[PDB]
Amino acid sequence: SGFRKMAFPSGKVEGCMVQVTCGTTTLNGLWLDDVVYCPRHVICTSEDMLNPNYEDLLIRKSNHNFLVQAGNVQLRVIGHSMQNCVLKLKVDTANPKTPKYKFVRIQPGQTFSVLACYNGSPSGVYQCAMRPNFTIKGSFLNGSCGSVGFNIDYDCVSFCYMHHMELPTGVHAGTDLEGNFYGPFVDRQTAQAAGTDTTITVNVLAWLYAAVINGDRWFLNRFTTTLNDFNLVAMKYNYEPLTQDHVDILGPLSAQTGIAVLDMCASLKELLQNGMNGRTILGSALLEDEFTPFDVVRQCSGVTF
Amino acid sequence: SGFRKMAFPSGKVEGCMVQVTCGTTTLNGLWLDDVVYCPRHVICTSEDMLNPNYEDLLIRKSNHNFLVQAGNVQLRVIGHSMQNCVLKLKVDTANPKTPKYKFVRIQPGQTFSVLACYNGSPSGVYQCAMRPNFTIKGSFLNGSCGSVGFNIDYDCVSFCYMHHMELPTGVHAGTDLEGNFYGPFVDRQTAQAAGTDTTITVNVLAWLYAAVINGDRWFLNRFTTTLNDFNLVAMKYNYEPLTQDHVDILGPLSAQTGIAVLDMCASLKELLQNGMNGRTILGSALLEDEFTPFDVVRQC
Ligand SMILES: O=C1[C@H](c2ccc(Cl)cc2)CCCN1c1cncc2ccccc12
Ligand SMILES: O=C1[C@H](c2ccc(Cl)cc2)CCCN1c1cncc2ccccc12
Ligand SMILES: [Cl-]
Ligand SMILES: [Cl-]
Repeated sequence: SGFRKMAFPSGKVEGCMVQVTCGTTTLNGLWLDDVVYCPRHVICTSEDMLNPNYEDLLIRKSNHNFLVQAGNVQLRVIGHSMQNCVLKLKVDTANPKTPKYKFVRIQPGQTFSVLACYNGSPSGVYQCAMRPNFTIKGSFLNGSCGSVGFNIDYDCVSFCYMHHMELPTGVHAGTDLEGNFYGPFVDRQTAQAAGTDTTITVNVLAWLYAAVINGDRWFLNRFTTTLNDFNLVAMKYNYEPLTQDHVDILGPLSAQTGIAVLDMCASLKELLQNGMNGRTILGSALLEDEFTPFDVVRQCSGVTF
Repeated sequence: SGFRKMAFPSGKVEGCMVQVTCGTTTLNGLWLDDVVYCPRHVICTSEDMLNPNYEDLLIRKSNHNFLVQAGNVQLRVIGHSMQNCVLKLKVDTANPKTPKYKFVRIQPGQTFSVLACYNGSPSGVYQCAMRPNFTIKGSFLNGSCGSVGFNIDYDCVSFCYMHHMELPTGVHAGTDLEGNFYGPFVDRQTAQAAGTDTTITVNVLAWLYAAVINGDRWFLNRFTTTLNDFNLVAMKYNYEPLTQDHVDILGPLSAQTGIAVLDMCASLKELLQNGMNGRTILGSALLEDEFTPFDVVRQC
């Protein structure tokens, strides 16, 4: 019993974090085999950030302009290249702690663990979700750039996020490990803002199933609805549309609890229109949307890595 | 910016988790140097739990009755002893991944990271607090016994909890790493029930200071309170009494934000009275009590 915001064990990722220094800027790098990946903005001064020509700024840097430190050991940079918004620093030593890994680009609604790092040292791990507006509601301070997001799929670390910036509202923006930004964000000091966000409907439904698995049923009702009627309600309350794929993905949770997906949609519909009436669900007075259906199944079944 | 329930990186602890088997029962063990620590109830059957005599049950066991598996490698048990409610299995191999560590017994209100494990393999990490009723609201299933709670301030892992059981209300009870249970709990199947739980006042105050640091002041007011009037009101909402120690511990946060502890107490009193009025504080519609003053300073 119990239901917590649970992150993946971070050990396999901790053994990859390094400190990258370029001029006066120090941020984090991900050392996988003989390559250290980090945000390309590490080469920029504050003035450069206003209108950077990254190819031009990078051609001016040599290998010895990049100081990479792994623990109390300096790594020798022997090559440098850019892939989208990520800098790849070829180092003379392969990381002996390199885990089985892949670079995966996630979709909005998908959750992941963030290993927040400062000066190449892991400080904490937390679970978050890629918002529908492509930002993450992370917890990051100055020096956190280069911190990564990941999932573990069996024995393989799937790196899905690298931290690049904080937006004016305090939310965060970054790239996948191929350097492609999530969202319409750019690595330049210019006016940028998070778009209006919506609630991840399939995740709220998954969390309601987790509450039922954990013994909370007050929100259940005799009613059912259709996908079309429910999607009308979802649109009204800034909830993401629920697709037939979401319904299929919720099938296992529906079978385990005996509550049809559209039966749970009718509970959600009632919660949106009436509130909780002074009640809580899994210790929350708000509908939680940062647990996917797979996270609920994994936590309520005890999947190990 | 941002404020998340943040756990310590678990790598240093993952390299210590092992699987311990005794007869039909399999749970987790913590392998530190040449000793594997695990709940002594691993030596029991379900029928032994009503009134077990652990000394009598343990004297019947030999080293080869304990199977310890670290990864895909079997460790040889060469000694066994009991310390309070923890079994210490001396193994023939020291854990090469043993981190710099200490055993610390924590007080209610303290927080720690839990590395939930099954069959000696880590499944997830989450942040917990030792409740005033000495239970933890964990996320644990059958097979999670032996999973540990810890803090990692400055490269040293401070192990503070080892999971032993789930109580009838779904909350959890365990011991420190010396085998002393937190709370009036025993590793025996008996009516023990969690006592009525209360809110960790000093932690709610710390979290309100985190919200002020992060730019939220809507809940502040022009009032102050005496410490005693605060406690009289606070107890009426099942909040823990705030002591002078708690006031002293909140000093750094009070200095950083410029809000005196008793002025923050006045705001808490008003929040308890009025609710949030459709507003949130650091993404929460409830007053959060699982961040200590130290956690707020560490994160903000
Ligand atoms: O956002 C930035 C800066 C920046 C500015 C513009 C562009 Cl396009 C990219 C990056 C670089 C320094 C780190 N930083 C931060 C990143 N995360 C959390 C931060 C919390 C407080 C203060 C700064 C933070
Ligand atoms: O509480 C127990 C059992 C037990 C019984 C008596 C005594 Cl004295 C100690 C331990 C042993 C099996 C594991 N178990 C559990 C521990 N954590 C979460 C559990 C979630 C669901 C089901 C069982 C759980
Ligand atoms: Cl900069
Ligand atoms: Cl048992």
